[PDB]
Amino acid sequence: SRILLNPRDIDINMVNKSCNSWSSPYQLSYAIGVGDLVATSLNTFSTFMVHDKINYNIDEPSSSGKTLSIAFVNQRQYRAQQCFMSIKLVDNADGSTMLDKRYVITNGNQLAIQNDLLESLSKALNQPWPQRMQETLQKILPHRGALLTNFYQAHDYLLHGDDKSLNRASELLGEIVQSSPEFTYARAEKALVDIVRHSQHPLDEKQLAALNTEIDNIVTLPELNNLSIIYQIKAVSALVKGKTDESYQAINTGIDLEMSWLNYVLLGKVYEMKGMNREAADAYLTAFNLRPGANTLYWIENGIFQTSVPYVVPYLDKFLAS
Amino acid sequence: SRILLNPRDIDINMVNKSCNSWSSPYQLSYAIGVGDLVATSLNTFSTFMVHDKINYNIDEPSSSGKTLSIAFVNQRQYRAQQCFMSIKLVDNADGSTMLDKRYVITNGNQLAIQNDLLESLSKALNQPWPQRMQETLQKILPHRGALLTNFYQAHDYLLHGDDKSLNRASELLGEIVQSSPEFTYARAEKALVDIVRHSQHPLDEKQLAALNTEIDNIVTLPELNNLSIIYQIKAVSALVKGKTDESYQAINTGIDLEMSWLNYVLLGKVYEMKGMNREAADAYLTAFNLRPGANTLYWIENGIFQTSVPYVVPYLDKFLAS
Repeated sequence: SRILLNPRDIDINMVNKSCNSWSSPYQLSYAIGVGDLVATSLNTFSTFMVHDKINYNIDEPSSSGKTLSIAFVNQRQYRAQQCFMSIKLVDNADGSTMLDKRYVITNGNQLAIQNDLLESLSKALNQPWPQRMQETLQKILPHRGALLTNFYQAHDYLLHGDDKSLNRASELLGEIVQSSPEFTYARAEKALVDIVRHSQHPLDEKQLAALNTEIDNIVTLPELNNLSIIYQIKAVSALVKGKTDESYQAINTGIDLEMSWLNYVLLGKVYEMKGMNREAADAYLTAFNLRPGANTLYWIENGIFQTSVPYVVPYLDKFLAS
Repeated sequence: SRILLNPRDIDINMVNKSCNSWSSPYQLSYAIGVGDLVATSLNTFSTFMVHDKINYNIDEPSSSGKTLSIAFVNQRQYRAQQCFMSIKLVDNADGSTMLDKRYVITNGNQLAIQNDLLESLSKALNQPWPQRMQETLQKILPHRGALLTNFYQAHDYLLHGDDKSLNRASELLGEIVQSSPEFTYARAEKALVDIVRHSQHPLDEKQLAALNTEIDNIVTLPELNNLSIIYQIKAVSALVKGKTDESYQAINTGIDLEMSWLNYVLLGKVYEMKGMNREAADAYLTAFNLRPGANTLYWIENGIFQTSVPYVVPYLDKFLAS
């Protein structure tokens, strides 16, 4: 009956989301973005397997050898005092604390704090960060500090995936693009969001041609070479056009560049389009493993086209019911 | 209470080791070597996590989404007819068979069969093999077919790890080296075995100087560049000399090149030498995850120097008792 702990399997949890009994946007979408970045970085660039459980409200038995916990903590020195962020890495094999950070976030220092956490995690996990990871991080985060809060907000809206959330993400990204023309990645993320929005509410012919021209210009930009986002755009554009082989090629390259819940959802959608439901279900279960919860389920059920969890993904249907 | 299956966690099992109710060397050490190669290849070169349970006699609950089963099957067309090897990959999420092979092994075709299995696994798992993996496989296996059976036998003796087994491995490798001077890897594996044998039964001054000269010549050979074995030799040689920093540097490079149970045992031994028992226990638990059973436990408890599982690795002590 014994379940063996795996020291290279890590869960990320969030505790006390309601610092002031209420939420609470700002520190929270930042923390959600940090959690996603840590999970994606380790999944892509190390032999750790990370389950981002930030969006997962259930506690179940798991073989995770380590747990990274993000908690908001109030010093209670006066009413309505801002919480600080506590981040702890615990080894579940013996209960020891490997990393214990207290972070005060200041609407400006988000990248510096994140960098400190990444440096400390590298030391605690005996895990140097490879060159491609360091280069990628330089390209996928805004360096104008004033824009960070809204960038993290757009990210959280993307995770939610519904039409209203994507509409707001596109708006936020459009503002960032205007404010920071050099931050090419934001232009690419906005095109990805916009193609998905087109699948939700189809553009007229003129607007579609404009979006397609924008995609064409983006995917050839040399500074976005070697980023998963270009391949996500190529994959979603091909899915929309029903070009199955082109989408399959794109998303597998995207996955090499970024092991993320979203890339596995997109691979699932390609497999469904190919008439391969078992392979689709396997990709969707992978996505759910990487980031379990309502956000990933929303994308599985609704992203690009509708997918029946009972029919296409019966293991997950049964799991969710159990 | 639900445990979520992870589609990127794979166990490898062996069924019907006693083809003729008795063992049974030949097909068995080949199958053990194939299992180890598959696990190490996927662990090193993909985002799959593989648990090689070939040496593990217990069935426990696990989150493994897929199981690769090696089984010996007798056609029973006449008494004492040789078994063939059945290899099946099963998806535990739905019970579907992903790969189903029937292999007749002929004292010659071991590499060809293994290549077929690796090609088929690449297709079944949507997992292309990277260039470094293809190059490595060309260097770590003998290409003189007549030597394969004994090479796999030496490998199994290495896994066992006790003094008599290593003595026999060294002998077998010495014969291979004489028969195949070009197969430089065998010379490196023999030096690794021989340094470990020296930790078991120390060589006199003259013989130690000869071994150290041999190590010096081996580690500079350009064709063994980019192979974990050179770093394993460097790490074990430094451990024997009590050079902790040199050993730590070597084994971490070795791990980058090969995610294997043996490299994590060696990292554990370095951490113990550094006075870092918690980090050692974590490395040892990693090794046990990669290849659970008596062989890995033997190396944890006895490799290079003696290690108390109750004191140094209490989680594993308790697990084994539970």
